[PDB]
Amino acid sequence: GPKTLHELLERIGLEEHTSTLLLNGYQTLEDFKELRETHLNELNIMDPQHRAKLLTAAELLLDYDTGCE
Amino acid sequence: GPKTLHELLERIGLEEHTSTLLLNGYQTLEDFKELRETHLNELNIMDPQHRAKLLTAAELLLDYDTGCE
Repeated sequence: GPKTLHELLERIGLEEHTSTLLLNGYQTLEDFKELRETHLNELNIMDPQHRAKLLTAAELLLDYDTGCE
Repeated sequence: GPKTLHELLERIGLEEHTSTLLLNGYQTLEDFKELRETHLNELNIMDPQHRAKLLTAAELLLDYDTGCE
């Protein structure tokens, strides 16, 4: 159960890009839930499947931010 | 905010495979959180980025199942 941005990247297997997110202002799950593919374009994360993971993570974090059932 | 499997697939943009999950026994988020790439191999979801999304969704659903903060 990730509580921080870093942990979330570790969760999905993109901890290789934790710094990428972090440096681009994505320091929290609240930031990462705003992360989009168009943003990965900016972050220069052209890694296709890695993108797909990052986006999906952001998708779910936007709704599943542990805000109870 | 998806409460069901179908909605989750819609969330990540893999509603094309909702039936795939559903038919393979993934009818709930509780099922999908067990969804792995090796499973997509079985579901014949060789769609690389789609896989990546599906897996990430399963990753996050496993921890972020709206079980509060």
